[PDB]
Amino acid sequence: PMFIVNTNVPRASVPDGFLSELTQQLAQATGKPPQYIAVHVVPDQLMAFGGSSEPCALCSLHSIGKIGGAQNRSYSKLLCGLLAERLRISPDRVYINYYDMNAANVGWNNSTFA
Amino acid sequence: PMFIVNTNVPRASVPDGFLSELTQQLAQATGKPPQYIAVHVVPDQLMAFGGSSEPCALCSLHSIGKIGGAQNRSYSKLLCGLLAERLRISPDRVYINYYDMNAANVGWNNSTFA
Amino acid sequence: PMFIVNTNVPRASVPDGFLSELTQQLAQATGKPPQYIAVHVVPDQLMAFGGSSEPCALCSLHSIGKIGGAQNRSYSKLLCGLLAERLRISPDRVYINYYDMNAANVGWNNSTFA
Repeated sequence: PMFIVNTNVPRASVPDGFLSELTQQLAQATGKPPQYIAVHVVPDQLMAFGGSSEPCALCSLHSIGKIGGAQNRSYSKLLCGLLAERLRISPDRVYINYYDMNAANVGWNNSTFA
Repeated sequence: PMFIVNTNVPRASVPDGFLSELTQQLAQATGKPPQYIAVHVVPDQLMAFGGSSEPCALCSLHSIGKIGGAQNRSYSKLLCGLLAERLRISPDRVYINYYDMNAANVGWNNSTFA
Repeated sequence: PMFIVNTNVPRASVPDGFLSELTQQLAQATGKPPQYIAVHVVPDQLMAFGGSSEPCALCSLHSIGKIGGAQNRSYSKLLCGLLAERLRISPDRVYINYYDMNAANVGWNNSTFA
């Protein structure tokens, strides 16, 4: 899995350990081995949500499987929870796009997962 | 809906009010309330288009519905128009990827839009 | 086609001519004219792969066609090769998401490619 968060929260407000916390909790939520989890946090962004520049986040979670209605609801609770607690972003100012990737469409280690 | 623009145009060349103008015009184009529109502008990027580094943009528009052949042509005219007028980017140096998102595949406020 | 690389490798470690090399190599690999190839490199990113902040990359290749099982394996060998040689990133610390875009879902020059 790959999780990306783009946010207007400044870099200094991203707590130490945040990438590890994301890695751990995503491994647990998706069932995937931690070795396969990639995380990416992009602070200091020029963004607006609902016309407002209050703290917000635009995110994506890509995974080969483990994507669906119930699972995505669970991931959203988890991830909005972390963004609220750690970055002080209101859950109603977060969008997360979920992508169920075909194994043939994910490159890794000179090949694909197909 | 969520609109992201990545560009090599410098930050100082992004005019005051641009995020609001994007929010307003996207609300109108998609027919969705501005409260549901997110916008994200990423200047100063290391990019090339067609082998050269004159102003260019790589963009995405994600929406739950309101995506299709005719609608996307209309969005492209609108968005290229704005990028040309405000950021001085030639329309022939802009790509916009359109994504019709399933409601169950968009997280928001601890759950999804399903 | 459009190729984006997000990496924690610092800007100074990205070789002069990297964007041009990517453009030429992708033109050859996809068979598309270089005029249609866009490339985007984002260094200095806060990211982890497998919980580790050793050099890594999260990438995407979007193309209207020229995406499939065998082609994506070939692209992965090519692009991992380039990231290893030029950015010193291990191929097992690279993800590349492939997207076969519908022509109607790619905006360019005030319209779409449909």
